[PDB]
Amino acid sequence: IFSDRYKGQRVLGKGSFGEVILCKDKITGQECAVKVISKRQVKQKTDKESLLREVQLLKQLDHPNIMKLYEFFEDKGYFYLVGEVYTGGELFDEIISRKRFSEVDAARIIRQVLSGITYMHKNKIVHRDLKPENLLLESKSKDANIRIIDFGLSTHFESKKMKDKIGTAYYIAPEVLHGTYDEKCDVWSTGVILYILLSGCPPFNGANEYDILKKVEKGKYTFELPQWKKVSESAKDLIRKMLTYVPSMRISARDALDHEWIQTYTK
Repeated sequence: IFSDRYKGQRVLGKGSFGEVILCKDKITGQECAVKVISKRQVKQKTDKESLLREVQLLKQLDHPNIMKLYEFFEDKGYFYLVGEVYTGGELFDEIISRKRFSEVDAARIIRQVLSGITYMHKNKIVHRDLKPENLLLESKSKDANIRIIDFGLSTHFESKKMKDKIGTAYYIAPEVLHGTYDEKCDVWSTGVILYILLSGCPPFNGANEYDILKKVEKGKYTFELPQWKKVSESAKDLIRKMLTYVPSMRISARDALDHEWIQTYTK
């Protein structure tokens, strides 16, 4: 059980499928993060054994750009996912706070996000709901790494979130809206993130969730806004390759990570 391994402290905040709380290991004293997925408000999309089968694989997975999952617990009331706690906060909050944000800076971010997606794709894990909220900074350090949270949770878990409805609509893939989605959906979301890091504006706009989803669904976007004239043609080529409507025709995370822009604008 959870009580035999970790002791609960303060509430760090609310996540996707439950509340996050700071917990300490009862033997090593290491501070961890626990996601309390309430069985009453969250439904199980998969069979009890297939959830544990994936969790077992997730525990073995280690990469510098993905949140490390330590252990999983389950009772008659909740579900407990214990992992590495990150102190740097939301990546976008750090970007906004900066004095200057160049193409080199955005490539450093997207190169890190793609490496992370490439690893989970090689290990048959999908995100589906990838957005800025799911991009955390490891620590408050100067050269701190980006960590992707909530990977694989969408596959096994599914409630109402009106205050977070418009937030998810900007980054969602058209196939996900159709119903038939695969791993390609994460490349589209990274495309939206890349588009916003370069221009500051979402490629699919609207005053409400429906208006945003309709634009997402039609799949048409432009490089018409004045901020796109400063942006290199190589970056635009990558966004074009990433926001390809047909998922079959859409380029993979491995090939997206292997682009002229990613290579030249990093190391």
